[PDB]
Amino acid sequence: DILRKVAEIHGTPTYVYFEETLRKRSRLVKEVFEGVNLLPTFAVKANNNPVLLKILREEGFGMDVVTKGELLAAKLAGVPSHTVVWNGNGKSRDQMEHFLREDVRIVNVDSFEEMEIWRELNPEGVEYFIRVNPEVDAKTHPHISTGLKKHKFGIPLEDLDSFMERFRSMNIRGLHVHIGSQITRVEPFVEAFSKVVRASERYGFEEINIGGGWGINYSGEELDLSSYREKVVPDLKRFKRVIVEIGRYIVAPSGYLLLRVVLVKRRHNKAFVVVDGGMNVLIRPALYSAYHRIFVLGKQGKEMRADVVGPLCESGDVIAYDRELPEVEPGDIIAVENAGAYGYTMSNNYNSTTRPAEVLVRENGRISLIRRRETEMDIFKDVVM
Ligand SMILES: Cc1ncc(COP(=O)(O)O)c(C=O)c1O
Repeated sequence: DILRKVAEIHGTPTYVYFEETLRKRSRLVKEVFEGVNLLPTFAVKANNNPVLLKILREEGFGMDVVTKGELLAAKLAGVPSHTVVWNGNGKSRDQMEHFLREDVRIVNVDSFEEMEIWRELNPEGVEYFIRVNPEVDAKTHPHISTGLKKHKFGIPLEDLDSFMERFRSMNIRGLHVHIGSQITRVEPFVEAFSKVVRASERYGFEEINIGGGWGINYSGEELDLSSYREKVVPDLKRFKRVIVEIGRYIVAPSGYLLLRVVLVKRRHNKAFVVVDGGMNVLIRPALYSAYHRIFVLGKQGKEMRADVVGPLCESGDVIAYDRELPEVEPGDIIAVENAGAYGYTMSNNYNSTTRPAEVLVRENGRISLIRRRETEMDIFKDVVM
């Protein structure tokens, strides 16, 4: 009833997060690294609601931030600035001075050009990690490999020497590697990390930031944590500090997306269950094509086959394609699972729609609104007439 409870009180579309899941998954990540001197951080890009970030701070997580905006979410969540790690490929001098005024002291440098700007400021107390892109076996994980050869981030790991030649003597404490997202195989991590750890040992670095990217079960895949703890963690044990930057694995399962069915449109062979939010609420299915399982609150069955689509005047405004479902009726509620990451953070106002509400079901059972629903006036809040 709990999910319907929330829809009755707060309406739809509404993301609903469970504190219990957020704490258990964050504790699960820490436990994988038992034996390691870990500084766990949460990737704010996956979910920036400060109420959820406060829960993660209580669980011992710092924050991986990219923008001023992310840094403010951390501040709103009462995160101590010495547990913030700053990532980014477009750090401007203005941004650096701002981050320095906030006492951020851990920076994952993306390029030679960024490092030259840091020297012109020459801040004291800042620890730098150099983002590197290890070569990953092209014929096996072809998708992680070309991203780490063609994407705009970091420097090739083969060019680390060229970077250290120019910048030696700055407070460079280690390397940062982040190889991708939604990874459920352990081998890519073992391959990339063994190279980065080897490189770290040549320079004698005592810290390392191994990024994030752990995948979740969207349609049946699962990252084997036993295998990961057996194959990856031992290499990490030497370091005085290991930082990880986890987003999706922690927050995605904590969230559902609730949508009310407006009508069920039949067209011969096919059926379109039209709900009250689409790509303006959850963009993943139309931008990434990711698969989220769905279900109907209070109903089970397989008598209908349908696409679940949004109300927007756009062709790929689809939440779910070809799913078996019970006989859906207008007014039913569809719940989309694994909606807690890259969900609200990618919501928008396309077709002059309003952004969804967010609610938190606390461990004590209290249902708390943590993100009100945009009004129609909110859509035009910044128009200057
Ligand atoms: C540098 C960095 N670290 C960690 C993460 C995210 O990983 P995920 O949410 O897959 O854990 C991101 C995501 O963009 C990132 O860019």
